[PDB]
Amino acid sequence: TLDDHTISFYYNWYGNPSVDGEMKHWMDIACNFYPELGTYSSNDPEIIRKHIRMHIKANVGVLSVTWWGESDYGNQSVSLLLDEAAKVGAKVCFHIEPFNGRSPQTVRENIQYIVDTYGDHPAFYRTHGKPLFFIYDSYLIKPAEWAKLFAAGGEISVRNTKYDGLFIGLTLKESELPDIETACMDGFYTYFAATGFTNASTPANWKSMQQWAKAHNKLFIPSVGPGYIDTRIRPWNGSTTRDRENGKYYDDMYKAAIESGASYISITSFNEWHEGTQIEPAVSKKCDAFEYLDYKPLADDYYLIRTAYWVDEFRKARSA
Repeated sequence: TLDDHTISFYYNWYGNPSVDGEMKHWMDIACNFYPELGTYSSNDPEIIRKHIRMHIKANVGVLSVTWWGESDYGNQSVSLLLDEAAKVGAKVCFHIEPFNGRSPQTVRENIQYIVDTYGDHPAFYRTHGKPLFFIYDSYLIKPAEWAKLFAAGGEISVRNTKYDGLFIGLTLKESELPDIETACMDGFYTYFAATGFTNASTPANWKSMQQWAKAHNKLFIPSVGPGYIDTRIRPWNGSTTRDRENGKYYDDMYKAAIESGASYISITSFNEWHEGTQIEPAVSKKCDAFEYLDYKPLADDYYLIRTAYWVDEFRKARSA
């Protein structure tokens, strides 16, 4: 019971002295919550076995792994990830991030690497026969220049080739949806876990957005989160803070996603700890210079268990 239309955003940039030879991303760490798995490595099969089992518990069938271009080719954590996922039926797609000199041409090279290296893997994600890529801060590149990658006529088109797929742009506001169409992107997402951080990430606008997507034959994939806090790494950013409200925040935002009519839902995040959007189990932790936020009075794995509640509601409503 892993839903193949529910996708988590997954980060694999964690490391530690034990596995990797030094702390990575974690640095008394760089987040407001402390993980059950501790300051873990993304290159630890026993972490990755667990992360996959946690996706089992959440009923989530697709992981979207942060991807930084060339520097990430032949990355250890991705192999381990795919292999673990393949054991249980979970799937991996890629979240193409604003890496150095990202261009429609270097986005193409990255697509080719991913299909050639992972394309054949049993856990590599296809939906209606096509791989699926999430493009963060895609708006950094002009729509007209994307069309050279994503239009049928484009000069470096991937359409009609073995690198064709479903390509999903980040939208900031509703009024900019036509940029999606110019770009010849197969759809759009919203990413941000914080309600009203952007106009596209305000849940009231979602019904209108899904309507637009269907009239334009596009996929809307709203992003749902359980809360948001990044004040340990951004003391100034208190304005983007959203309280978990004992689950209520997660429930209002996921229901909004399902009522929208979207056929795909994305979750920000499984494990963006820096931003406090993770559904990954967190424990209570005190320590000298800072008391962490936790899920209390809720269980450590509440957010995984409540995601299964919502996946089900999502699957039921899709089935009608």
